[PDB]
Amino acid sequence: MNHFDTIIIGGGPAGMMATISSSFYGQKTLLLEKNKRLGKKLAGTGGGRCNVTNNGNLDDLMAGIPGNGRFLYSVFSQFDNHDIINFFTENGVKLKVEDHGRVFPVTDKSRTIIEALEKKIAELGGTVITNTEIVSVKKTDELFTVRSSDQAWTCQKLIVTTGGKSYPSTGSTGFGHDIARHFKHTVTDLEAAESPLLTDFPHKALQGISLDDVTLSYGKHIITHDLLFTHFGLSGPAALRLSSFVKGGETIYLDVLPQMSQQDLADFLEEHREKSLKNCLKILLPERIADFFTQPFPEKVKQLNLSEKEALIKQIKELPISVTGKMSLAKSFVTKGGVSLKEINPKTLESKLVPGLHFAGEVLDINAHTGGFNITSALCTGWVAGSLHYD
Ligand SMILES: Cc1cc2nc3c(=O)[nH]c(=O)nc-3n(C[C@H](O)[C@H](O)[C@H](O)COP(=O)(O)OP(=O)(O)OC[C@H]3O[C@@H](n4cnc5c(N)ncnc54)[C@H](O)[C@@H]3O)c2cc1C
Repeated sequence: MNHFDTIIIGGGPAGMMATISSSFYGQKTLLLEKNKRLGKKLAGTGGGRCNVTNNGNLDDLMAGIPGNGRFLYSVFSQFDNHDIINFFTENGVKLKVEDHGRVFPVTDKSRTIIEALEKKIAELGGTVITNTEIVSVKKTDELFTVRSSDQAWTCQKLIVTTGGKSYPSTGSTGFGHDIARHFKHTVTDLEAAESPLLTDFPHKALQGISLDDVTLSYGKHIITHDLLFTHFGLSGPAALRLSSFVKGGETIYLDVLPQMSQQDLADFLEEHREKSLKNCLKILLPERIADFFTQPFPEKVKQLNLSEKEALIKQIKELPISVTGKMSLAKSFVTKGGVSLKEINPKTLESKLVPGLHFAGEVLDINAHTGGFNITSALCTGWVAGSLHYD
């Protein structure tokens, strides 16, 4: 029997969640996935630990989804980040919160998240067929026909959850945009968002250092968040966020101690005048950062003259960094752009052009910061798309 009430294409978080709600509402539901495994992209989020959502309040959630977050009022009125947390804990998955509201499985293993979702799908009678690339979708009368190279499936309701365009090696290569265009939907310009930065800097001096809530400035863009020094440049939220405003050739500025004024730092130094400059700074900064700034100066605080102190303080508060480029769309964490939201019903995620056609997840023209916000949108829009609505 190749006929289902609801067919979902793409088994990332949107598709898995859509399969669960579709089954929960009593639809006979089929999830088709290109890869052998579900949630291949999802599994690599949060350094492989799976940043499944964010525990913030409404203000935090909206701030975390700056690419059309407003569209989600109705979705979030039906299923939100607290429902995601509840769902996992109610199915015996223990969750924890880390910095900036980031939620993870306590196990620190993505398979904990993915297996719980599969288990729920099975328990609700959903069917999943993996290792099956869908290559065609068409609608005739009131039936969608979904085809691989090899087989055909039909349904009354189709949900497209095939992702965006970044990290195409995980399986997100744009098929959902093709389906959209086939049904005469507008797909907006697609472009990199949340892109690690390439810099011209001595990377080995600092690589692997993470800094908490430091400030990166370029023009009027001042971003305060965590920063990661990498072998090629900068990553972590502060760099990812600023990457929306730089593309190469710019000088950006780093303030490693945003909570201390230049005067506070001058007082700190005066109160530690008998000390080694590098050692006394360890209470404020990681040792490798203290090494970087203090290397060319005299060893003890009191051995610095006034010029040296002022020079050092300005370096700590305003380090110039030369940005040479940013990762391509393929090498970025999020796709900015997707199916035009004007053509989508925000309450149901149904196409305004073709009845029974739905989109959820990053295939839509919604983009968010890393830290759980894209996964939240995908899970929540998935849930809602899979739900039935009565009136
Ligand atoms: C390295 C990295 C780190 C990230 N970290 C974070 C983070 O910390 N917080 C956060 O919120 N977001 C993060 N993201 C983004 C987040 O992972 C995605 O936005 C989210 O997974 C989108 O979910 P989705 O279900 O819309 O699409 P995806 O998870 O991309 O799933 C789409 C699925 O559709 C399948 N598919 C595509 N075409 C076909 C076809 N023709 N037939 C069958 N199946 C198909 C694909 O194989 C894929 O499994 C990160 C992304 C990357 C790449």
